[PDB]
Amino acid sequence: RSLIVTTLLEEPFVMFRKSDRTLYGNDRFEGYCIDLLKELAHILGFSYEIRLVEDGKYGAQDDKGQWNGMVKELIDHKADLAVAPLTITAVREKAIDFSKPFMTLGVSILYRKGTPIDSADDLAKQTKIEYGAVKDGATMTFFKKSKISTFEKMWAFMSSKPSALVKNNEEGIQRTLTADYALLMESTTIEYITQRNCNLTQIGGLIDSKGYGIGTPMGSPYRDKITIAILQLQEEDKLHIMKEKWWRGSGC
Amino acid sequence: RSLIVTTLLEEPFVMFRKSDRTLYGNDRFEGYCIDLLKELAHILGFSYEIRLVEDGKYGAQDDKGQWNGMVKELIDHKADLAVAPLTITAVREKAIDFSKPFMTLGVSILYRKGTPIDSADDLAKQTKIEYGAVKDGATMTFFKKSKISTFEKMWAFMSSKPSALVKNNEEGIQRTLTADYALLMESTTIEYITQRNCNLTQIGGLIDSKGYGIGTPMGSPYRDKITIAILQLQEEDKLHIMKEKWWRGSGCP
Ligand SMILES: C=C(C)[C@H]1CN[C@H](C(=O)O)[C@H]1CC(=O)O
Ligand SMILES: C=C(C)[C@H]1CN[C@H](C(=O)O)[C@H]1CC(=O)O
Ligand SMILES: [Cl-]
Ligand SMILES: [Cl-]
Ligand SMILES: [Cl-]
Ligand SMILES: [Cl-]
Ligand SMILES: [Zn+2]
Ligand SMILES: [Zn+2]
Ligand SMILES: [Zn+2]
Ligand SMILES: [Zn+2]
Ligand SMILES: [Zn+2]
Ligand SMILES: [Zn+2]
Ligand SMILES: [Zn+2]
Ligand SMILES: [Zn+2]
Ligand SMILES: [Zn+2]
Ligand SMILES: [Zn+2]
Repeated sequence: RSLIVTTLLEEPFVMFRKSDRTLYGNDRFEGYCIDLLKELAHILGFSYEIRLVEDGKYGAQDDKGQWNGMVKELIDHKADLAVAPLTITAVREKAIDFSKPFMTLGVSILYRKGTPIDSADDLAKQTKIEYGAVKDGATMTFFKKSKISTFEKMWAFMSSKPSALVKNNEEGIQRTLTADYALLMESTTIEYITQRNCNLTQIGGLIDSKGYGIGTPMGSPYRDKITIAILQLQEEDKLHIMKEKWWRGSGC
Repeated sequence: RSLIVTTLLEEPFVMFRKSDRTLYGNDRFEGYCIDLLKELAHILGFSYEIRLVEDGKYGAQDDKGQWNGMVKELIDHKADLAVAPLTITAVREKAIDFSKPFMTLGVSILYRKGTPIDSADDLAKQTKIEYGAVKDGATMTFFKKSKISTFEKMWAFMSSKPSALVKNNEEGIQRTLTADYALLMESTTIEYITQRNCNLTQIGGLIDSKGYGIGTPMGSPYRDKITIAILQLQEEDKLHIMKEKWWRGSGCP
């Protein structure tokens, strides 16, 4: 029957479609994840209703070990699928069932062009340029629990200045534009921003290796079917075209 | 009880360990996948027995849909785990339960250095340079089902001369060394070969994006446990160090 699909707004994955008419239901949304959900609903033959997550969060754990965001929706069996740039992490995989990744990525640095910073070590060995990440995101949680010396130096920097942690990508991008601040952001979002903001660039390569997956409740019968469908999309280059359609900007 | 682990020999993943004593059991084997297998047993707390797959094949389907190799071992519940460079494909994922990939890779070209070839289009636009892939492998299945014009053209060439398809990576490497032949090989194996034979090189980038996974029987309780352990190993850069250990060589200039 109809699956409840939890998600949230994040360019270019899930966005509100601009129109002169008032949009209702699933017609309100467009983006990479919306196209991916349409492909899956057709290959697997199911209908769905898209519902934005109320708190607008992806999924993090509090002091009592309770989750929030889309991860909490899947745990409480209030949603059947989560289509969003939801990073596959070991701690999240213990709570929900991730499909195999439909997109691979890694953490990198976003900062303005013309800067003596070339790697992550350059940001760690100085203080004039502030840096941070989205609070309670997969990138921040990666640095908080990391044991590599270079990243803990960064975590000490982020944990000392609470301002360094931004609320969302929008605040992080604007602070990179207005102040001497470099945002630790996932590589796929960097590609999107740089082709559209011709003053921002990527600094260094990818420091780690992660992927975006589609969340399901633990034990869901759709997880493996979606995984097989995602793999079929990969082998026929459908995800390559799907990304190129949503990542190309007005050039620089 | 001890989990049966099926595998096969493939450098540098699974190799015979050299020793002055005659080795028995799991002590006979070493390599990337053996190190990965030891870490998983340490994190998940299980014992295991390594058994080389008898037919020496990874896993392919015939016309009737019947499997062979390690994939057949997991289907028939004759092995509990499959630790090897087993490429995650949709057709294989329909038969067994893959863990999430511990290594990402793609299809590229292995060929001699002195050639004005730069991309897959250069191989398609000629016929004197023979090319192919391992028969019944994941790379061959990629070209057979491709709809991109360049990749369809190469598959027609491979289907024309059945000799072009080699039996294994060794025969394909040896043919690349002895003849005017370019082997379509997975990128991880190319990195290993190029650092040791300074006449072979990688041509162009990655044609697709796939990963090596650990196979389990359909419905196995260890699949998600192994996935979580692999994700934990990934977040600590342990798989990166593990690769650099077995992927080093001399380093051709
Ligand atoms: C945009 C946000 C807050 C999300 C997107 N993927 C990560 C996640 O799924 O947690 C977050 C970014 C990051 O942590 O670098
Ligand atoms: C070494 C061999 C024959 C294996 C390794 N992974 C692929 C597989 O799992 O099918 C094969 C290589 C290839 O297809 O080019
Ligand atoms: Cl929007
Ligand atoms: Cl999985
Ligand atoms: Cl502060
Ligand atoms: Cl050997
Ligand atoms: Zn339809
Ligand atoms: Zn339920
Ligand atoms: Zn393509
Ligand atoms: Zn393209
Ligand atoms: Zn260990
Ligand atoms: Zn330990
Ligand atoms: Zn059985
Ligand atoms: Zn069994
Ligand atoms: Zn690394
Ligand atoms: Zn390194």
